[PDB]
Amino acid sequence: TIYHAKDAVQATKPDMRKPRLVVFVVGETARADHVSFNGYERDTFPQLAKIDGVTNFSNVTSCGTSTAYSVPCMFSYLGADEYDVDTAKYQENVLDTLDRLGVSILWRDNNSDSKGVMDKLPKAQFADYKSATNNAICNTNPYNECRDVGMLVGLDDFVAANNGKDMLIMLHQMGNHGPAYFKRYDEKFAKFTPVCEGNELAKCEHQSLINAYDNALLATDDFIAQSIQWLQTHSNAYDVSMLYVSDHGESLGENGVYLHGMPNAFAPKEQRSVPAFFWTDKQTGITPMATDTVLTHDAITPTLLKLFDVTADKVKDRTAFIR
Ligand SMILES: [Au+]
Repeated sequence: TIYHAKDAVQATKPDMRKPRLVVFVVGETARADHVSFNGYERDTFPQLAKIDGVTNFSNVTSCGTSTAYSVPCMFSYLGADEYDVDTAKYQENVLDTLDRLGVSILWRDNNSDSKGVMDKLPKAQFADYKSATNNAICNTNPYNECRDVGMLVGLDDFVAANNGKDMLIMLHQMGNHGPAYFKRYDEKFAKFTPVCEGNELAKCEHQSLINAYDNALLATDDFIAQSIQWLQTHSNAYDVSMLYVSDHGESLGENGVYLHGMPNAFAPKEQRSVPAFFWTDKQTGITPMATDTVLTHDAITPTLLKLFDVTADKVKDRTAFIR
């Protein structure tokens, strides 16, 4: 294990002040420019629009163009310039630090796995919500595809079992995964029709392909808002905040390019400009950076430390999503 944060101290503790409860949604395939807040032609986020104290960040570049590449980078101390995917698995990452500091770290996954981020942590601190042995909300579509809202079912137990600790809950959603965008949302979220239902994106009508993708954003909107909504039911006991960042974006036909994963060298901006949202309770004292701050995945690790009153030298100079 290669540490970078052995100096990390937590300056105030949950026995001498309100314990902190944060949800970090790790998003999937979402594009900054199909967010309404960023100027999109469609209301892709009606519910987030209704919630007080949410910051939309109009300028976020992802560490890379794939799940296996950006998710480790998202939790790394090295930053996108010194980051190396291939040894990432055995660096100390920010969840290692907070867990060492006694913050209770949970990872629920309706996507794949943590792409190595949870590896040094006890198996039990990770749960597979793609399967119905965990996800109560799989039966809501003709595909039986388990849903991200399911990852909220039961979080109250756990908060029960961790009563009086600091908690960082990572929800790794299926989000906007392709090719089969149409499969990602329940019929309630089918605002835009007709829709691509083919596996050969390209042979589809661009508009129909745009349409499935935006329906899949509406569901993500419903998940994120339900995520804040669950936090709110704990605001008088815990300092609650919610961080959402996508791992990468998506090419939807631009220059005959689709899906993602193109090497950062020659990658279209579509695969790298990602949305980021931050919500907090007014009682917490947290303050967001300006909406328009030019930010990258490198802001996540310092945000996570600041959320828990934890300083660490390798990122004391790093711009976070919050002051
Ligand atoms: Au991804």
